[PDB]
Amino acid sequence: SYTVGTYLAERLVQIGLKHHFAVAGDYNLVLLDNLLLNKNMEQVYCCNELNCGFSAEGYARAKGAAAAVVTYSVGALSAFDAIGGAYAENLPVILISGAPNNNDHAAGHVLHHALGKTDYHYQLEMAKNITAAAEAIYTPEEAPAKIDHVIKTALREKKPVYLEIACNIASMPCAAPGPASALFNDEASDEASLNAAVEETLKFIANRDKVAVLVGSKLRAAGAEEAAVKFADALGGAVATMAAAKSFFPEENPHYIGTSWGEVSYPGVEKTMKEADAVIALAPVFNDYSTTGWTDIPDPKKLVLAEPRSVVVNGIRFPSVHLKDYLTRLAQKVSKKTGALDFFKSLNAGELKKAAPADPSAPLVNAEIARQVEALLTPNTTVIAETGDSWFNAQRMKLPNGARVEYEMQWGHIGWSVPAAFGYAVGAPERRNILMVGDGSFQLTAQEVAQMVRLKLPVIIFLINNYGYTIAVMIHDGPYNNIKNWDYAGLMEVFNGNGGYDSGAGKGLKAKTGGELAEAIKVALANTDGPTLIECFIGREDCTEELVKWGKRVAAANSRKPVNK
Amino acid sequence: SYTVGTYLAERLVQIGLKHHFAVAGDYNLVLLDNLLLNKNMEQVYCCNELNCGFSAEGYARAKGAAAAVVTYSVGALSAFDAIGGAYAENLPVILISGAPNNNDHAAGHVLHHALGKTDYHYQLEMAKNITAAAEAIYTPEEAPAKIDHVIKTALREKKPVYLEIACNIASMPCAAPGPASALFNDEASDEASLNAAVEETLKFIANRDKVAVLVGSKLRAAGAEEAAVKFADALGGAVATMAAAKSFFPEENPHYIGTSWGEVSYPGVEKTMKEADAVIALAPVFNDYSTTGWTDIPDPKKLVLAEPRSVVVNGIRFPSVHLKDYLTRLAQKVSKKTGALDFFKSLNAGELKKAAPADPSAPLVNAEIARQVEALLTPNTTVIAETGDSWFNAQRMKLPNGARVEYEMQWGHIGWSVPAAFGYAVGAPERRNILMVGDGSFQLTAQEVAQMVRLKLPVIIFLINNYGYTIAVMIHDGPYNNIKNWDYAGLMEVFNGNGGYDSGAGKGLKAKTGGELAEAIKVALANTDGPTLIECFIGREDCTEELVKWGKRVAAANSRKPVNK
Amino acid sequence: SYTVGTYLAERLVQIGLKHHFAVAGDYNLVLLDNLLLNKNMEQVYCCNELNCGFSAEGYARAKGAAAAVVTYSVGALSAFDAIGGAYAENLPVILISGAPNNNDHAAGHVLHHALGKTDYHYQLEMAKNITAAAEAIYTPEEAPAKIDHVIKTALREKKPVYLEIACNIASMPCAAPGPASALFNDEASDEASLNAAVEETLKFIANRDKVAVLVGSKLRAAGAEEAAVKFADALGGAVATMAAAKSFFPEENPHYIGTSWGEVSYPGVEKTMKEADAVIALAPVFNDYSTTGWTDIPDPKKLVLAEPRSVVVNGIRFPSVHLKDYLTRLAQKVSKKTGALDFFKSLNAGELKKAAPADPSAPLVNAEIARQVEALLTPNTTVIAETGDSWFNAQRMKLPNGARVEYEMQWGHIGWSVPAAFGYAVGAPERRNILMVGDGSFQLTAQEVAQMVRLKLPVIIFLINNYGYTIAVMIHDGPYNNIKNWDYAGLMEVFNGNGGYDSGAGKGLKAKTGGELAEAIKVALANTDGPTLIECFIGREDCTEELVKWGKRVAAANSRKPVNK
Ligand SMILES: Cc1ncc(C[n+]2csc(CCOP(=O)(O)OP(=O)(O)O)c2C)c(N)n1
Ligand SMILES: Cc1ncc(C[n+]2csc(CCOP(=O)(O)OP(=O)(O)O)c2C)c(N)n1
Ligand SMILES: Cc1ncc(C[n+]2csc(CCOP(=O)(O)OP(=O)(O)O)c2C)c(N)n1
Ligand SMILES: [Mg+2]
Ligand SMILES: [Mg+2]
Ligand SMILES: [Mg+2]
Ligand code: NI
Repeated sequence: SYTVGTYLAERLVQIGLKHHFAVAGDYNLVLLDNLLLNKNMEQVYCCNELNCGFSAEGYARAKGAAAAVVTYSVGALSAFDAIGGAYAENLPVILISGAPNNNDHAAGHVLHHALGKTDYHYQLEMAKNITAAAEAIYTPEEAPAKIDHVIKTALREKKPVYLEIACNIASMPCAAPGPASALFNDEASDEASLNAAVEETLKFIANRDKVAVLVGSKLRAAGAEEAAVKFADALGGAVATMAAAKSFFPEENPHYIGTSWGEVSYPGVEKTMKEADAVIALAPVFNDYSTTGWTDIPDPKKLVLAEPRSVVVNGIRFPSVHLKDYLTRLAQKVSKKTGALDFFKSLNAGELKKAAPADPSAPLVNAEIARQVEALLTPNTTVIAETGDSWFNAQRMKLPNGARVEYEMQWGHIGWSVPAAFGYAVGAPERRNILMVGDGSFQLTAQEVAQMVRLKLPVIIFLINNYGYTIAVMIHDGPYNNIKNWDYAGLMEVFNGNGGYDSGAGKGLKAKTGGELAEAIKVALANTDGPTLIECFIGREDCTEELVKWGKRVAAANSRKPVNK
Repeated sequence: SYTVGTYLAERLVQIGLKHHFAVAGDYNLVLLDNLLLNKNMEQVYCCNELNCGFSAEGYARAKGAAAAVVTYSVGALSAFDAIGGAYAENLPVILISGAPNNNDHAAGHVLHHALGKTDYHYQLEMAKNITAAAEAIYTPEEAPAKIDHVIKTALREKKPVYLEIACNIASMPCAAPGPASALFNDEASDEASLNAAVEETLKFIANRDKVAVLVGSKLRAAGAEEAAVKFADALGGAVATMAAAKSFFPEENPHYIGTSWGEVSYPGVEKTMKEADAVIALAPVFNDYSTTGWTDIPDPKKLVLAEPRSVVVNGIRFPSVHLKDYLTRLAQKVSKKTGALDFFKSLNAGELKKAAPADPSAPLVNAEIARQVEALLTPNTTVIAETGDSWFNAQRMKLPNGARVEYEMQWGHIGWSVPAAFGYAVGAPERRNILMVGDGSFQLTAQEVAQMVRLKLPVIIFLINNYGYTIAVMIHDGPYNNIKNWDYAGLMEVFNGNGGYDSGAGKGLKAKTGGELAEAIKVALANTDGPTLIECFIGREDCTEELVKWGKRVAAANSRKPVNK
Repeated sequence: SYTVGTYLAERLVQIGLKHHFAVAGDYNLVLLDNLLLNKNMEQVYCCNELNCGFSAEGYARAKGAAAAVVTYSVGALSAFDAIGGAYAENLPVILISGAPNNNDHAAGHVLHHALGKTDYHYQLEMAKNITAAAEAIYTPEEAPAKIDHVIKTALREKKPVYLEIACNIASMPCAAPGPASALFNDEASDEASLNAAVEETLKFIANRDKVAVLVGSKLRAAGAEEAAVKFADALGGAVATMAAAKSFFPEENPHYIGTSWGEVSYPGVEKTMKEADAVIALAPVFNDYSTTGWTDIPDPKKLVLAEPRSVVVNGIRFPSVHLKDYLTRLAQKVSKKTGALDFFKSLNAGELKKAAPADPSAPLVNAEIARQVEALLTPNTTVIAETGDSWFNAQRMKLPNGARVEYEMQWGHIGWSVPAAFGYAVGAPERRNILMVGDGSFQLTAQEVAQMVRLKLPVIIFLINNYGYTIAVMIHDGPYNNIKNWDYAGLMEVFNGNGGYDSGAGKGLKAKTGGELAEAIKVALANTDGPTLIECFIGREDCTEELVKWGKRVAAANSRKPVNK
């Protein structure tokens, strides 16, 4: 039969989870015990609750959904930062929090781990601000509906949700869960709306032969990646990805012209976007970063805006239309509109200029690092790129079909990448998992590398030691951009603890030249029993020219003076 | 003149801050530039925002107030956890957050670091649940009043507060601040009430010779420690401390009888408390941990409750009576009530039983560690004691007058002790600052030690490596109590980074015998240029006797089934 | 083309509104101008915002949805009470509030009608607590998505929603709305779940022969009234209505046995429910009133709980199964379960005892009022029954098929009935609309009768003048149950204002005997050009027997002492 804990466990298993992440606390131990009863799913422990949140976030990037289990108050509050991130990056992370004994409610009881008042709903009220659904379970009878509600909502909305469970009811009997299919049940497109949206689009591009497609960072959340490819092949138009949509469209496809990102776009892309008479944006996010300081905004008179669940085209809004249906039907009706792609080719702007192989003995530079990492890409590779110049190194890489890049470009939490890489590697252990992270970001969440060691995850970490917050240096410089330098390579043996209670097979290596990097990479690819950190030493001013151009824009936008109102 | 930024800086300097803590972000960079302009204060940088909040918390325990500065969303949300802790521990920490350009407001703008919607009041709305005041500054004209409001509230209520500042107004001119005294202005005790409360207190104990005094954990926040010593000397009664009130009363005062903590009370203290005719609780916090699972609750018909700003005595409640004034006035009128103390001493229940110095060559045991640590205790010494068995090692120690213990027993966030020690040492560098932390807790926030090395703080760290969450093992045991063991001593040289971009003078030593421990403690004292981590190895089962007894009652309280209603 | 305002009006028209209700204020004037441009809809003006909210609520009962427009703060806050009522009664009311000029945002601007602070999100934040969706529109670009989102949520959830619109963008251009069918697009039942829930129900009642069906008060919201009689006819079991579900099932269907309401159930009904071995609860709301002070809770070991969007049966919970689809499939496969119906008939409990026609010249008594009112009931009739003895008067009436009763038994706001009857009459002017209201309730919202006069609505108002709050006198008597008597009949000539600026055709009559009432009812049916209020005079202690029995049990529940720990 079922308890509150094993009901939740079963639902998690039904939406496809093979792992859930947890930090033990006295308010969730019984719950953890009940989750553990389901041998179809593994309990993975993290160091702190922030890393736990980002671990699940990364896991959801690999498997589509995730779960994090923390304790009441002291656990959940730091996790909220990760949950906020999951929301911003449209990932269904289910955050489960232990909660006080339900006898301690409306009793006038001060409780440990809480604020010192007799109020026990402040955590729920906080969570409401950063989740698609949030529920507290204080009795077993209400458990099944609340669990089903939040899990259904997360999958439908592609947003994180919140659950708290009284510690003394986690083992209480409750109803059994029905079929898994009920959890994914969602409304189909309104047929009439779907047909009118497609027809309006054909009317719009009837005498606009220069059609460009702009791939956006919500395309995976809409499950519309495959459909985008059918539509593009049918259209024969020019296809560019927004920066945060890297790898959301096959780069070996003949219609792909590269990255669209204002003045830091691939060669010929900015001109082509300007020359197109119609722009079809598939699930874009336009914010201050993606529009390069509000300098690159799509011409509203040319824009066909196709969101996950609605289309605006030809001055008409069509709610209740799923992007994948709209793309699939459109791909069946559309004729060739090659004008944009023909214009792009007529530019002869050439491929992205990339640096030649560096002299192996010469001092290591950022370009030489990017070159060697790119050479590691395969159809089975995933690169995790941290906020920082790593954003731009990654954007410059040509991806073979199948290879993935993971960005956190809406939330932008430095340190996200380390736990996110951990969780991703747990979720997709069969892939070659590469983490590109700067020294500054790495310090926020570095202990999660020890969990990589613990689970023998062969993550390859390229640690860019440029000695400071360089991306911040290119926005606005000051003494707050300086940090304490670590011996990052030596940190691996610390996490191994060889000679201690347990063991580890992680390796840490330093690279000061192109030759030393190449040797380290060879060692990394041979390490199958643990992660390999490659500490790369480069100058502080040595970064992509993209970062410098983009940095000026961002700084000017942020700092622009108030307008009288 | 003054700007929004330099206005804030001046107010912080006026309330006695000599440092503030910060994590740079593109929404607070200009704010940070302005704070720097005031050289009467130093800007201290932290690894992540959680740590930064706890550093401010620790700093507040040393200086009486503190400030932390983070960036919007990604910074603030994780720091909320520390702020909640400051609320629970009655510490005026001022959290200042950068916020979006004020032109981005109601403009329909999606921004980096936000949830992907177009509204920016969720952070503030969350903040309101865990602060005594929360204000957003969107224009220069509003800044002074809002800054003054939150700071006055923080100091008066002894609670943390929240301020956010639009990033494009930090350098905007505003009014100059007035005299610092205005920030400490607080109401006096209502004279009529003060007198009535004291009189009612005299009537209540007129025929109750066995009066016992219970020192609670809000005593310092009430600024009433000195007045308690005066009242006690006048009463000549028996004085015991609650667990969290350790060092809030002089332990070599002839009226001090030890710790009152249910069945884990000092010898005879429990009997003396149950034998008393009248218990005078000074600023007590009665939660589930402090009452040992609701087993040791004060007798309601013996209790005089003297909270920080009110007194309940003899069935009458007297608001607007400051604890400090109450005790001082009471000290002038009270007569001798020695019965409880007389009863205590007759019991012949000897002093706390401590083990004799172990064989310096034999394997290290918990008792021995606590022995040498106690021998380091000095009137100049502060012990920061982490959640876990460190709580009880510290509770068992006799403190010379002047010696301080710092507990986070209401919030009980593990990992707190590391950044807290950092911030405390920054705020009290002349003191001998000792940190007693478990291996499990250390892993959550270990990177902040790197900041101890950076500022050359001679903190002495006793890391108790028993390989896991032993305290949780004594509440409810499971696989979630196990962790990845590190080489913690080796971590120090990683943080030093000698041979890298910079240097550090921290030391990492291992201690496995009572003898190895003794030599390490010598090396640690000899190290004045940085922190010293002493990794002590002991078994998992090797904990204090108190932890086990106490843990069972706590586990029982948390697990008790519901009652029909 | 469309403005923010005309976009809203078209969507309201599309979901089936022929009227919207409004109160003018300087923050919604231009919005009201834009709504008026759509001729397919009339704009109806109310006295105050509370009544305007309750008129929309009534309208929604008649037409399935409604909209109310009010001004910022002073209008909205009062209307929030009505909106909470719509949430409680599962009625999709759309509350649209004017809001400040969008230039006044984050400008440090104090505005009339607001709290005197400089921030303007408190009204939204409040609204979130009592709606299924709540959006603020500050720019014309975001309007269509937000308007579409709140309306679709309201229709899907059957709950009220909230919209505010900046007063200076109501005339601003925006996209055009797509096809109306988009707004009703909902998910279908999960086929595997639907079939599994059908089977589990069949297995559960395999040898549970005495099957009873309990019609609950959310059956209309679930759109499942028709599917309920299909199921009922197939099963051949006994069907009882919960008090609040009166008229949600055909009372001359051969399976109907009457009201199930504890010790005030119809004769035989209570014994039938106890005797049954299976109870099929259809969309029930079990609260303290419907369970008669928790004295009548359905046996959990025999309950099939079929909610609007889920089913719990045989220990298994089936989300994603619509009640309509569930009952329809069930009717196709279920076999005869007559046992409970056989049991009911064998009881020979007889019909509900009803008084014979009194002597016309004798003093009026409650039963005679209910008799004559019952005699007016027709297939074209709707009774609006106010909180108080009217509840039980209406509950006792036999309804011809077609006749409806409207209750507000979840929210229970006295005074609801007057505005509610107004909106209902506006939305169903063809029907015989009868309002049964106590003198106590009438005084709260009496002015809305003047609007009945204004639109010439032939509402028949029975005003039970027993001089006070009789229902509360039976709960717990005190001086707070006495009121100031009015001349309720003469109030009609006041609202007519004949001889003034306009005219009115309302009539007010007094009835002190059975015959006087008979005579007044005839002139009421004659009056086609306006409402007719009949002021009936009865004693304070002259109420239904059910009221006292029910009242005692309710007062017991609410006053019961607290539980220990
Ligand atoms: C939690 C959090 N705190 C602060 C920031 C602000 N921030 C953005 S980039 C950055 C610097 C990143 O440093 P590093 O990892 O060294 O990147 P790189 O030097 O390669 O640019 C900072 C502090 C953030 N994005 N998230
Ligand atoms: C953030 C947070 N997560 C979980 C807990 C619950 N908790 C209390 S003590 C503890 C174990 C502490 O481990 P350690 O530092 O090794 O203490 P020791 O084993 O010496 O008792 C945990 C997980 C907590 N207090 N705070
Ligand atoms: C706004 C509001 N205030 C108070 C109540 C509580 N209440 C319930 S019944 C009642 C008295 C109703 O008086 P009346 O309409 O004369 O009913 P009757 O005497 O006919 O039973 C009151 C005050 C309520 N339901 N709603
Ligand atoms: Mg860096
Ligand atoms: Mg431990
Ligand atoms: Mg009455
Ligand atoms: Ni605003």
